[PDB]
Amino acid sequence: MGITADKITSFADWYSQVIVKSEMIEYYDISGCYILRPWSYFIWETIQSVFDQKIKQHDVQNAYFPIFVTQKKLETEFSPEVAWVTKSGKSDLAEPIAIRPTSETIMYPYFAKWIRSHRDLPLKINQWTSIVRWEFKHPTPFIRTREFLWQEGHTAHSTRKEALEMVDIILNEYASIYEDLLATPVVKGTKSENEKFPGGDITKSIEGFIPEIGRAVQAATSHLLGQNFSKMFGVEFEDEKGNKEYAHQTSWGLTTRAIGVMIMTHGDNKGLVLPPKVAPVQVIIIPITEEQKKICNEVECILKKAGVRVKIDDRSNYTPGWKYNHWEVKGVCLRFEVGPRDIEKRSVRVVVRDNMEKMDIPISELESKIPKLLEEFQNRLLFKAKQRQNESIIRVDTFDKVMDTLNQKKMVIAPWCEDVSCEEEIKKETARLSGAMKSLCIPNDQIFKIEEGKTKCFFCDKLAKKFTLFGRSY
Amino acid sequence: MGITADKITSFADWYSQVIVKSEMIEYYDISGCYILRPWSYFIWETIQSVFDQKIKQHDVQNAYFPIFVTQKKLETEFSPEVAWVTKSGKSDLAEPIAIRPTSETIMYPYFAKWIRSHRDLPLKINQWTSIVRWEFKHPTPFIRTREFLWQEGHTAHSTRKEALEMVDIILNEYASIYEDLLATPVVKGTKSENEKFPGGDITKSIEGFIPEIGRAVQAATSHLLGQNFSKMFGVEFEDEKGNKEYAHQTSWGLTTRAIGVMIMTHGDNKGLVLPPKVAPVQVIIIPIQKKICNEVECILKKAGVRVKIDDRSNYTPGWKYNHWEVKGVCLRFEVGPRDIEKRSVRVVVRDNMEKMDIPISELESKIPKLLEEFQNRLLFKAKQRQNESIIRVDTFDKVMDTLNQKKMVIAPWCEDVSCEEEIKKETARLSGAMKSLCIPNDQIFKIEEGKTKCFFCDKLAKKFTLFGRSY
Ligand SMILES: Nc1ncnc2c1ncn2[C@@H]1O[C@H](COP(=O)(O)OP(=O)(O)NP(=O)(O)O)[C@@H](O)[C@H]1O
Ligand SMILES: Nc1ncnc2c1ncn2[C@@H]1O[C@H](COP(=O)(O)OP(=O)(O)NP(=O)(O)O)[C@@H](O)[C@H]1O
Ligand SMILES: O=C(C[C@H]1NCCC[C@@H]1O)Cn1cnc2cc(Br)c(Cl)cc2c1=O
Ligand SMILES: O=C(C[C@H]1NCCC[C@@H]1O)Cn1cnc2cc(Br)c(Cl)cc2c1=O
Ligand SMILES: [Zn+2]
Ligand SMILES: [Zn+2]
Repeated sequence: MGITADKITSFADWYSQVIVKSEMIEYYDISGCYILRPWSYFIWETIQSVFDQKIKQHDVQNAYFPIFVTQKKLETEFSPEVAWVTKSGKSDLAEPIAIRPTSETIMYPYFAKWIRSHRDLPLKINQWTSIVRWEFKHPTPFIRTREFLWQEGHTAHSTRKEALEMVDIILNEYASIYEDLLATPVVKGTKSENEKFPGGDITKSIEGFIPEIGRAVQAATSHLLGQNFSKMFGVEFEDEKGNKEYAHQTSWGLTTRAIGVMIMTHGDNKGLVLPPKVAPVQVIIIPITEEQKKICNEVECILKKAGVRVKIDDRSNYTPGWKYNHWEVKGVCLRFEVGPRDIEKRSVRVVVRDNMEKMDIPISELESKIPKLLEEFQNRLLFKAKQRQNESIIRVDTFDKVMDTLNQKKMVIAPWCEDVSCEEEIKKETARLSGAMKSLCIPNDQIFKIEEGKTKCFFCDKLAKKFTLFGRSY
Repeated sequence: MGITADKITSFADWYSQVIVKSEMIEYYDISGCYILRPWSYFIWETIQSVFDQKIKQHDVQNAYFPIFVTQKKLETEFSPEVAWVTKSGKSDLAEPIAIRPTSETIMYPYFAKWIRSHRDLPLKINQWTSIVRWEFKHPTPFIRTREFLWQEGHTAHSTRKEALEMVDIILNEYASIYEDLLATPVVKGTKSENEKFPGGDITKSIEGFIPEIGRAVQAATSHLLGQNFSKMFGVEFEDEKGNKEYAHQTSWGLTTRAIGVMIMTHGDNKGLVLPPKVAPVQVIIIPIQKKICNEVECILKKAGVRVKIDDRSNYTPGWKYNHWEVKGVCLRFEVGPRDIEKRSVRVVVRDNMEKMDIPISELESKIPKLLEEFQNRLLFKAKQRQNESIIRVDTFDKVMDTLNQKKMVIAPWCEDVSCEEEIKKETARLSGAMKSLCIPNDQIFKIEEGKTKCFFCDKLAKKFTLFGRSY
């Protein structure tokens, strides 16, 4: 089978067939829960190892804290989306316990106990875990699940300056995970006061955007918590002159959401298209079997010494047409066809997945040439998704064009006053008129200028502080 | 602070002090749940990566299935020990859902759907996860916890031969994790009918033993499930001539218990002793000059060795010596003026207290080599202690005396279920219970075919079996 829904006009059906026929996902009989079959789980394992290697270079250490937390401890800080354990076997528990929705209330009482002097700082912890949250919005594979996988990092420092720089380091690593690994463009910025994590001072984030349906997605985040939680839990150290001070904290997380943004970004009407740095198989060799079976395996050896993941499909019970569609659906980058005249010429017929480009390549040039085609594919995918991200951002300086452009499926960049009240009104109005539009982020990179004391909010009557990105959110 | 309990006369207090002062573990306020701080989590990560690479050579693929299961699906195949979610926020759920205690009932309905033809076999799946089980027995860190981490492997094959080959391959990799990585001796064998996993036909395992308290522990396990589960869930394939048959299944798992067994095996009255293949830090460099410390260091990183300097002014050399000893660092380098003058390092070796002077010029070559020697020494001594703890008995008479010397018993046995049941009752009354641990693969001792009798029952013995008190 092939894909029978169109990406642009039947997106939901398209996304569903693509993740099921590729064997990325299976649907389960508890709503919002999804099985990650090997084909998608390989992508998560790759993300794990690249990010892990990065944080190790800034001395983050891995640990594992428990999945349960008591209500006493959870209700020190959100509650209707928490799952509670009340029973073991048939008999009621004397008091209920919560499955972990995040680890602050599990971890921080122990930070208080371990930290006594500036010499115990910095303290940098990370754990890879699963998380449960009882979502009220409708679920969607990867993007919004009841159980998801993530890492959560939690640091403590002696100055604000050192904590803020760790916030920024992590935010850059996250951007690199999306751009360099997943070939998915993202926009770095700061969250408005209405949209930030309420238990912290600042929240930075990366935003991405699915152009076929007009919706922004928050792709990862990184908080300067400051002294908010350190006062709340008693996290304090003796400085050099004997004086107790409250530590300056950060936290940050990234989830399997990443995998879904990537699929929705690169996929087409024939199936998955995958970045070669995360594709479980990059090259599949299909012979049209006598001296064929010797040339196939020579080609395999060559690619394997070179570091390329390659398989041969030499099954007798399938048409070459069937095979072509099977590996296309699974997003294999390169497809080598090997028949009689390919043997006769000592060369391989190549078809490139994302563009349908055909090429013949002598065998003695494979060692050099294939690694280099894979680097080109990786760069072409990021370059195209970025151009489409740019086509989707429209500058507006007043309210009158907004609704026209949200209905073309776009994001808005607009000068803005950043007040909470202003944001709440924008929301009410856009909803009424359509569905609501919210602030996504204030981009770190301001490609457009504020004339000092002349430029107005695009909505309120006040003066603008900066330009800000707005749109409808997944 | 150092260790103020004796391993032999105060084992419980000893084990607790060692894992807390080492900074491996922190106690938490829900019983049976323990935090794994980086010093112990590093050892789990190492286990993960070594086992992962091995199973990949036999084509096992990793996946991740959900944590929840419906009571409908769970009660197709152990009731009082499962944890139930009944509420989100303040509102009751329509129906309760179980946190995963094992994954058969989560995985196998999907195996039934994916498997149609012999061309879809073998199917080989592994997942790394956490598990919850509401234990009734008293908890102990690593050994028996409410939440634990593990891998669970689940396979399906078109013949029993191939499924059994896979059971044995896994059992050998588990033996190798304990022996080659953790320097901890284990005994391979087959579980008795009374002790095997009821859902399957055969269960193999490795058993460890802690000589200081006289108790066996089951270290990992591996089942030939045969066709029992395939019939229960409908896992069938068509052969080459169109005939439907039920697939032949295996499963196997290993948990964070491994870390506990290793700790209890090698640790002494000064603290952790760690196999160098899993020590988070292998060499600590302590100065009593700084160009010379950083030189030794560089030499050791190019060589592939995990090394740190402790150059803190506010602590005495004797405080540092204890600190890194408690934490089980293999090799301690002392660098004073005397040492600096001679272009040599004073070395102190953690398990034997042995002292050496090594020239800086010889470090590239000689430190790896010490670390291999230390790794082998640890396994060698634990093996000798395992042998002293195993006594041949041919009748019931010396059994109790032998259990009360903190030992295991190897004995001729008939292998009946009713025989084992009675052995349990009697040894309990008389002390608590002894049960069968395994029937070793390796049968040192010989059966007189026709003449040799059960040591307890009056029937004929099938072969020699290992019995003892279990953790
Ligand atoms: N249900 C979910 N499924 C998958 N990923 C999620 C889910 N909820 C949040 N995420 C991701 O987790 C990252 C950080 O989590 P967190 O900041 O706690 O989320 P949040 O505040 O609830 N934001 P959001 O869930 O997007 O409204 C987010 O930036 C999302 O990319
Ligand atoms: N509570 C626990 N905590 C940690 N590890 C455990 C626990 N229970 C079992 N294990 C380990 O998990 C492995 C797989 O065990 P499993 O198939 O569940 O058998 P079991 O009958 O539950 N074992 P046991 O707890 O010794 O009676 C065993 O070989 C044990 O080493
Ligand atoms: O989860 C967070 C804040 C941060 N925690 C560390 C990892 C990165 C993450 O952004 C915000 N958050 C999000 N969702 C939640 C859902 C529930 Br239910 C609860 Cl109780 C609490 C929360 C809650 O605190
Ligand atoms: O967990 C098992 C059998 C195997 N499952 C796959 C990994 C290896 C493991 O040995 C046996 N077992 C053990 N403990 C259990 C506890 C509960 Br509670 C339940 Cl419901 C079920 C079980 C249960 O089935
Ligand atoms: Zn305004
Ligand atoms: Zn008998």
